[PDB]
Amino acid sequence: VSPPPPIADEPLTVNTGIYLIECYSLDDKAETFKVNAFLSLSWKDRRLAFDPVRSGVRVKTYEPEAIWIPEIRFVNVENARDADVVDISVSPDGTVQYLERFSARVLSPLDFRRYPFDSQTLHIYLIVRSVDTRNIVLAVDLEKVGKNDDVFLTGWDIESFTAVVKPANFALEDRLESKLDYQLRISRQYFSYIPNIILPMLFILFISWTAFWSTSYEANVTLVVSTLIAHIAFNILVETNLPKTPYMTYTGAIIFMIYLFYFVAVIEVTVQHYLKVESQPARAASITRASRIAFPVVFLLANIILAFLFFG
Amino acid sequence: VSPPPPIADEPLTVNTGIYLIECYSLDDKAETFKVNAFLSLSWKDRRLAFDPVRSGVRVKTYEPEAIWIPEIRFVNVENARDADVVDISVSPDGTVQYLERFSARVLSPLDFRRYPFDSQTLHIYLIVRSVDTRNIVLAVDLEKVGKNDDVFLTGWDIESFTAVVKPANFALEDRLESKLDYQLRISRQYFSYIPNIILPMLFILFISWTAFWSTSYEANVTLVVSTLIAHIAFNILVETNLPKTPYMTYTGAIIFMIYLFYFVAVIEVTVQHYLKVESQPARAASITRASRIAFPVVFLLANIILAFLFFG
Amino acid sequence: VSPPPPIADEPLTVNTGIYLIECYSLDDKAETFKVNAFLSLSWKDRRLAFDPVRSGVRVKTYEPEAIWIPEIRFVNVENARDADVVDISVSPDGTVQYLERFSARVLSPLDFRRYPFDSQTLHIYLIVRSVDTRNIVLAVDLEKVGKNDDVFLTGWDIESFTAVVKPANFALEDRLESKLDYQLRISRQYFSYIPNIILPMLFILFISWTAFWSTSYEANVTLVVSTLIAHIAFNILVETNLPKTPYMTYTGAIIFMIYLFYFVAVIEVTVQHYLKVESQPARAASITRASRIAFPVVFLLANIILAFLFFG
Amino acid sequence: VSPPPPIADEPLTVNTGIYLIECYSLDDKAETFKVNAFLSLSWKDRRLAFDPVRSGVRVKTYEPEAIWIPEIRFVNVENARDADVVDISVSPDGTVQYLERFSARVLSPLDFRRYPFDSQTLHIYLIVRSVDTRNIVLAVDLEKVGKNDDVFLTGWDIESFTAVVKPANFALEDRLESKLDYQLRISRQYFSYIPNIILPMLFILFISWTAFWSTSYEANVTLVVSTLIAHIAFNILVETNLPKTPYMTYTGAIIFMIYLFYFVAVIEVTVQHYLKVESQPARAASITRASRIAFPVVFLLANIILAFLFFG
Amino acid sequence: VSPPPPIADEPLTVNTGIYLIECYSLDDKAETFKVNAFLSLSWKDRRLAFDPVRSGVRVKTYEPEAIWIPEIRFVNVENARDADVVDISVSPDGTVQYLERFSARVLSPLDFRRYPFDSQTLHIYLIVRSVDTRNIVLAVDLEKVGKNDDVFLTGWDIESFTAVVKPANFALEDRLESKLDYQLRISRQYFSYIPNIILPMLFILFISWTAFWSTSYEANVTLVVSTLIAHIAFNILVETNLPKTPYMTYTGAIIFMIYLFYFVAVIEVTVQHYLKVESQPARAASITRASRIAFPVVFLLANIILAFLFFG
Repeated sequence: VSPPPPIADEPLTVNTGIYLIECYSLDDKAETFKVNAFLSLSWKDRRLAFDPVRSGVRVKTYEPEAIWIPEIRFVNVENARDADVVDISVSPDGTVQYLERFSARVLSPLDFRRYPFDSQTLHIYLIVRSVDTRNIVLAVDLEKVGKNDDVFLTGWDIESFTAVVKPANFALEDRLESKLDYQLRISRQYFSYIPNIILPMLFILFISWTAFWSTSYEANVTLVVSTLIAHIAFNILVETNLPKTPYMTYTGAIIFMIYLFYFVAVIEVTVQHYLKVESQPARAASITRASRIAFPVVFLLANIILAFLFFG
Repeated sequence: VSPPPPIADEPLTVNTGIYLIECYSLDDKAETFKVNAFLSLSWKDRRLAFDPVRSGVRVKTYEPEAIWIPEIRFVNVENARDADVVDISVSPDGTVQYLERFSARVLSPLDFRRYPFDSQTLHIYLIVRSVDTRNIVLAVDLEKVGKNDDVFLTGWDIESFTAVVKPANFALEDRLESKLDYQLRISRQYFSYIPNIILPMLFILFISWTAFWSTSYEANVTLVVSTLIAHIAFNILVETNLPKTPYMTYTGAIIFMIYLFYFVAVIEVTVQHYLKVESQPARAASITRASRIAFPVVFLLANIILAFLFFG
Repeated sequence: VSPPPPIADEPLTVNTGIYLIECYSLDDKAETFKVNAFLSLSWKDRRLAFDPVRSGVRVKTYEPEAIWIPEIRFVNVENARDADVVDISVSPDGTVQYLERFSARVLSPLDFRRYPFDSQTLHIYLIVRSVDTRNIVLAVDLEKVGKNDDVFLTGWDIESFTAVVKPANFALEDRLESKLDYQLRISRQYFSYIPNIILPMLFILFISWTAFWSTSYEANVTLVVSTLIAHIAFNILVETNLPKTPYMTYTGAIIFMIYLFYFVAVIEVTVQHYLKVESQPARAASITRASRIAFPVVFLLANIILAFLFFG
Repeated sequence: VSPPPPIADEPLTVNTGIYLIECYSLDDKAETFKVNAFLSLSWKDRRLAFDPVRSGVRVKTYEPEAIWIPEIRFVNVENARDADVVDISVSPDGTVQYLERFSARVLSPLDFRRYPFDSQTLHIYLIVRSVDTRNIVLAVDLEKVGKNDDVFLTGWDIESFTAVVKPANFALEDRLESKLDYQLRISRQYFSYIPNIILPMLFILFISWTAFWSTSYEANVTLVVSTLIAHIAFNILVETNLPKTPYMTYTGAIIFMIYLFYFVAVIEVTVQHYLKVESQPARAASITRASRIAFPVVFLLANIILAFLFFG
Repeated sequence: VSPPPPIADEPLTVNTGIYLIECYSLDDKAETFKVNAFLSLSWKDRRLAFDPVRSGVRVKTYEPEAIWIPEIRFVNVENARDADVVDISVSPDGTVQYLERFSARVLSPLDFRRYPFDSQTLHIYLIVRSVDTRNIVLAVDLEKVGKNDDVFLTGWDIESFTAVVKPANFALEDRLESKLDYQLRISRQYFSYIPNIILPMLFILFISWTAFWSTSYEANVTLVVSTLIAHIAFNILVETNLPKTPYMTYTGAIIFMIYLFYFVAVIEVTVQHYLKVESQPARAASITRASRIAFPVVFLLANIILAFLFFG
């Protein structure tokens, strides 16, 4: 409970490291994630410390009592992290080693503009309660920086884990102490999205395109409208895992293009039937033969252009 | 814990400002929203203060102990805000500067009568626990009024942030102290709603309108009824993000008009087939040619009238 | 903490009033509702009071300390109400005025037998912890009875607010103290339910009824079965806001009648086709012409009878 | 806080009774239920009691302080029950009467093998913290056993309420004290399930069976496959209230039988068309006439056998 | 509160056992599970113990006060377990026996690659707060190891319950104490999944395969596309209980194969109609007769290969 000793007149640089233990519940649509980890705090001090004179009499005279505990808080947590003290340790320089285990919810924005093939970057910020009898500074230990015990996140490939200090810039003077930025880069495992979402949609569209080899108006109308119904049903099927998104997405563009193709093919069928009724068979045949080679080429080209737009 | 000093006999005007840090979870259908922010309290006092005689001996003799803390509460919160003290500061006039970080849920009504192109106004009210040894008054600092650190809300354009005092009017005398009103104006980003909701519905309706170029009764019946089924399915698809609304809405009117158009087109098809069977071909042809130009014009006109009704 | 003074040997009649501030979250299917309100407690006493001798020396010698606080509890709350003391006041008769703000969940049964045009009655019960050194009695102040600050509940018309005392009848002697009954009458705003639920169902049924003007068996079968499919889809669409109900409802009866009508019209179509095949054209024609005028009249009559059954 | 007096060397038999006040939220699929009730504890004692010598001087010298409170806990509650002390009372034999109000969640397994016509049996178990200075025994008072104040549970008929003591059999010696078993028998009100679930399914199946009076292959195929689609849609409609069940159910069997009937009728239609094409009209006609009387009889017989299997 | 006595200089081996009482709420898609159980802690000690000299004077001098309580924590729990002390007991060697009841949520990963016929293995880890005045060691009692009181988990067959110690390997020295691993093996009861999911899908596919016995293009197109729609609807019906899975699954493969078969059968129907129109009847007939025997054989073979891939 004693104040930090200002004998050097130099800011108390504090070195800290967060050690991940288990990361689950990446609720995409909600933009949060559960985190269980080990928070390692270890500060340096000179006065009210002890030089090596105890030696074997007292190899490490540990203090159970809470002394000079640097009050650090997350800035992106609705509710303060869980507290569970594990162990304490002192160095022959008087520097205390503290360990704790906690469970938190962190609010980090997610960007789904390339939903199936996207890479996120989860953020955690650290702030320190700055004292008046001395100046405090947060630093990150390069070792102890953070590791995951070879944990795995379901459907994500963890890529790095990096700490970096940065000014608060919170427009408050006593709130200008530099904050810690814990960056966790992840990449989605996209393989199963192909056979689970992409291929059946193309299958339904290809099934509807068969009407360009048929002359029967009734059969063509049934094909195209029933395939539109199947498309809408399949969209209802796959929206359950798609997060709620008020901006343009790769997959949303693809869906819009598919609706537009359905409209254009109903138009083609109607024009062919009208021309046949008004007795222009050569013209009907030419339009349908043209459509045969024209629909898939234009679908391919539009997809290439969409992909070069969304993926650089 | 001491009482405010009544040496001026003049109400203790208290100046306060809420600083936004992160606003998320605008649950539309629920009419609440999560808020994380910094609450800055700073009152003035004359007695039990200190004039500048300490000077360099004590540039700012800060009081860790809680003195003259004005108990302020939100009036529109189910549960009291989180408490996390950050820092304290004193002025050479004895005026204390207090900062805190909190996380709250605020109950604000939302009006979705122009759902895709609407603008909301989130409200936060402040009340003060009024003491008996002195009179207290809440004021808002024009500076420190509130800022968002350039935060962004997903799918919303933040427009202003304004504080304004107003009488409680809570029909209770000791509850007549003027309250603070924090107004946050937002505007929805409507672009993606167009290709996500509006266009495919029109596409299905236009697809159903093709039956006015066909004579086959069976094909016409399949077209119109299958397109009605597709409309109902698409409504099931898009209701998931539409909030539960017990009043008339722009989009609800549009949906009702589309159901009515489907009914009228089944009627047209039936009348054409009946006239053809009863051998009035000229009349059948005239009705269908009329319908060709009559359905889209009436749809356009009704939409113009609906929009001039809902948007002034 | 002192016991009530038994100097009159007469029960301590306590007068109380609940003042509504904000009522939201009327979760119909769950039969609860959030309530934020002001609870005003004010008891009378003679001993350990003070007559008007202080006068201007002490116009109102208020007691911050908690004295003779009547412990009152709700009986229909899963978890005790929130506590937030606001202010205290004393009368020159020694009678204390207490105010508080709270947030509660109240369990009240809802009766949806006339779902679109129903009127509910939310209930709140008050009980008092009865002491042994004196007798306590709960009364309600006619003024201060309760008001809503002109609050509005979304989709409901608030009608009255009435307090009434009634015996507990809880089969326990020390639990026989009369309880307070706070009754809040509300009426649903039914207008938007018409164009949102009722009309499209009738539209689909009328669309299916067109088969009585057609001779083609294939077209008739498509009409009637596709309209049945559309009915089921629309039911899936509108069940999302309908509360889970294990008893007969007006709307449930209507839905059952519509299923039955669909069955009877498939039967009519089949009988007409069978008679035509077996070469009884006059009889087929007579049955279909009869059905033309017979289906809507019987629908109208059944609806009148259903409504006189459910609405007196 | 004093220990029970061992003057008789005989176990302290404790008599208790739970009085129901409000039972709601029977979440079927979750196998829990909310309970609000009054718990009445009343133990007997001889030493540190008082014989009738006070008389009118002290008709009942009540102890506000907590003395000899038997610590009883539920064994089937995730979280301990709510605590709200109401009143206390002493008998001229020194036996204390205690009352409390609580709100709990009880984990009781539900058996849905006869879902529409099933009867459940909710269970509540009581355990007592057994002391070392004396032996304690839990008994149930036949009067005070428990009543419901004529409460009603929505969609359930409450049948009895019975207490019964039974050995723990928890394989722990200090955990061998006999436990109390509170049994609440309920029966479902099945009437509305008939017109809400059962009849429309039969209506769709009967509608599909009409194809045995038609010769047109196209119309027969449309009838049967569209009715299959309607069946699947109606199943989606009614699964919302059906609890998640990993075992065989009466209704699940019925649904499986209906799918099988649909398969067999597509087979019948295909065989009739094949025989007609291969020019065996007598045989086609004989098969279809046979199917006419064979499908409903076999449906009836299978239903009788299913019901005698599931309902003894 | 006293420190463990270091008179042997030998680590304090502590023996513990978890006794299951009720296991429910195996939320598959969430990878957690509720657990209610009895935790039995019993350590050995020599100093500050008592040899058998009390005898009948004090058969077991029990200590109500908390002495030498080994602080043990779960490592895979978001929030610490519930605490409810039941009883305490001492041995004539001074070894204390402790019992407690708790309610926890345990985070264990689930592997659904063989979803209908899979076997899980729920894990619980134990850690011990290691003290500085002595060395502590966690051991598991072979008896008292854990039992379930013949509890049953709905839809799962409990198979074993085994304890095993293992090094932490948490990369922290003071965190290197060996941890306990409680392994609970379960197997799913798959019977009802057959008639509930597997058979109706095959029924719809077999229904679509009938088009290889028909020549009518319109009827064939209706069969195949309506059966595709029914497949999508049935998938919507059965996804509600299937957990969200970002990897390949047996059932997901089966669904993909069924979509592919639907595509190939639309292709077959189109090619037959094209050849008939272009007047190659022998070739059309040969292709359709080939398809008759070729579709089911290839379905069978692909299923065998899929099953030998997913089940060794």
